[PDB]
Amino acid sequence: MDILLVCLRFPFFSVAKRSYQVRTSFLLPPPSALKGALAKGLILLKPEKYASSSLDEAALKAIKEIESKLVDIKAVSVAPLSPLIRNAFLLKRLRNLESGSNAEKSDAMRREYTFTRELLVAYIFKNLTQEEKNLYLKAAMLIDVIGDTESLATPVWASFVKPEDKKAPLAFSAPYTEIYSLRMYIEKMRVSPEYSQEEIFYLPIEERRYKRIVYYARIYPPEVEKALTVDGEVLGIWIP
RNA sequence: AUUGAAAGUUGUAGUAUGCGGUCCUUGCGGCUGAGAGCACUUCAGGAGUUGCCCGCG
Repeated sequence: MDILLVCLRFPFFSVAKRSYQVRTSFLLPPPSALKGALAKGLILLKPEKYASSSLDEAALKAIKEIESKLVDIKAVSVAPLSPLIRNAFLLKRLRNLESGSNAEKSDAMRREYTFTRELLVAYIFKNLTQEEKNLYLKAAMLIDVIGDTESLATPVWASFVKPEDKKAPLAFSAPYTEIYSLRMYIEKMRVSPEYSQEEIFYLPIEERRYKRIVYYARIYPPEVEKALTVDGEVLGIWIP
């Protein structure tokens, strides 16, 4: 029973919903992007068998393997320790994917990014063997980008720390299943990547307007049976 | 290699042109550092003294 925990320090992340013109950025990074990150890491480290002729097929099979290793499909969780704010940028973003209008068209479009000092993400695994545990620890880092390419991400620390069955208020994100069982946020973040499913997610951020933008901070949901300790601070977490 | 992948919010643009801090103006006129005033009053270069001493055109 092991859980990877890696903290990423990034300027922005621009992963967004299904939307036109504006790509409505997620309030917190989705499980699908988090799974794809270590899928890319593992296919980069060992292309001996995880890399196939089709890049899409190789990524999809890596995702299948990593989700088979996950205790549940809704496993990865994030910690919004730093404040979450949103800003809007006008980007050239030529929209030539439309059927027609040649290729010399320039539609000035507009997008928004999410600013946050840093985040922590958890990868819960079951009884992974050391011969692959070292490889997965190596793949924990090398997560250079999350979502949009311009949204660089830098993992500074990554480690394997056991929950030890501590008691603390919930801090990590969790699906909206036990929170209903016991300022409440409801979202949908596309659990698995879509390739040629969606479940109600509780979002652990609340509003505190001290400045112009209200941004978000800890809502401190109730106490949970499982918790994780990092640098002297204990944070709640739920697993199936 | 994350609904991500391809992508300039891009190229060209003088706050610029003529516009006296300008023309007249006494720091000007009158004005005793002047009047009174002993370097004065007392005073010996003074008292002693053999050109000295010998001499046949």
